[PDB]
Amino acid sequence: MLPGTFFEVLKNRGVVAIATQGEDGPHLVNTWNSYLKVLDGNRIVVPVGGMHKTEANVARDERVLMTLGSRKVAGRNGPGTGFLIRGSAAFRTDGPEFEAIARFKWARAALVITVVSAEQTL
Amino acid sequence: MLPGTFFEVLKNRGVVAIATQGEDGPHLVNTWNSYLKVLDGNRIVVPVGGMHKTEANVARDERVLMTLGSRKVAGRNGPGTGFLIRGSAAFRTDGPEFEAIARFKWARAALVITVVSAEQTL
Ligand SMILES: Cc1cc2nc3c(=O)[nH]c(=O)nc-3n(C[C@H](O)[C@H](O)[C@H](O)COP(=O)(O)O)c2cc1C
Ligand SMILES: Cc1cc2nc3c(=O)[nH]c(=O)nc-3n(C[C@H](O)[C@H](O)[C@H](O)COP(=O)(O)O)c2cc1C
Ligand SMILES: [Cl-]
Ligand SMILES: [Cl-]
Repeated sequence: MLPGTFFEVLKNRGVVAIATQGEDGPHLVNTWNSYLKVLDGNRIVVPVGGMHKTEANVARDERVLMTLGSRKVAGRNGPGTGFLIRGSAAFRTDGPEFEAIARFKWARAALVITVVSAEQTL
Repeated sequence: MLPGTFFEVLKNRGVVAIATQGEDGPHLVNTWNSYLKVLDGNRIVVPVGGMHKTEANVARDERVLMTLGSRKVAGRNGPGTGFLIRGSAAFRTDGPEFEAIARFKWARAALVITVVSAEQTL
């Protein structure tokens, strides 16, 4: 399951990065720390406004990488911390996963990441 | 050159993300906004402590992506903005490129990103 310090990061402001595999190289997009909705112990849901290239990539290769952190959360060896998340992604336009982020009226979909690993990298 | 909004983001707290092409898929690592040093119109330097997998990737494929942002900097549609940087990476252990981040006593190298494009994505 996702660790306690990860939830501490989610209580603080920051830029989340999401990497996917494209045809000619990686792609990299963003969301905000506060926009992530955790379901169960292994699902993270992100509201999707754009992410057209990201969605195309996920459709061909479900594997994604996600990073996030905060200067304001104590890490393993000093001030500040962050995480590398590895997981499989899918997009949903309806159902409970979309409803989890439906408060964002600009959302055309939900990006659902099923987390396989969470590594505290700082 | 890099736009003024980019420099304003650098003056604010945040997590930077750097994506490279690995053999099996993307790799994704981090630094801090305040760690970045802009050398001229199109070079950004990052202090390297770890980044061993990242360095190996860059040796195979120099192309990199970088994202950064801040809630505290104005975007197109209100508060909050960020950037996607596309460029090529090189690692240096001496010269002005290393001297630029030498204040970090833990730095084993400098990661020099030569920016091809900087897109404001919010
Ligand atoms: C700090 C930041 C937060 C962002 N938040 C979102 C978001 O929550 N959802 C979204 O779809 N795009 C968000 N964007 C824009 C995306 O990063 C991306 O540029 C856009 O969705 C287009 O994706 P694509 O290049 O895969 O087509 C954000 C950008 C930044 C810089
Ligand atoms: C918020 C944050 C800031 C980081 N800052 C640096 C940094 O400035 N330089 C560095 O080498 N690694 C930094 N790290 C660790 C790297 O992201 C990465 O995990 C480590 O360098 C190993 O890289 P590699 O997987 O390419 O071997 C930071 C991690 C986080 C979460
Ligand atoms: Cl946030
Ligand atoms: Cl910072």
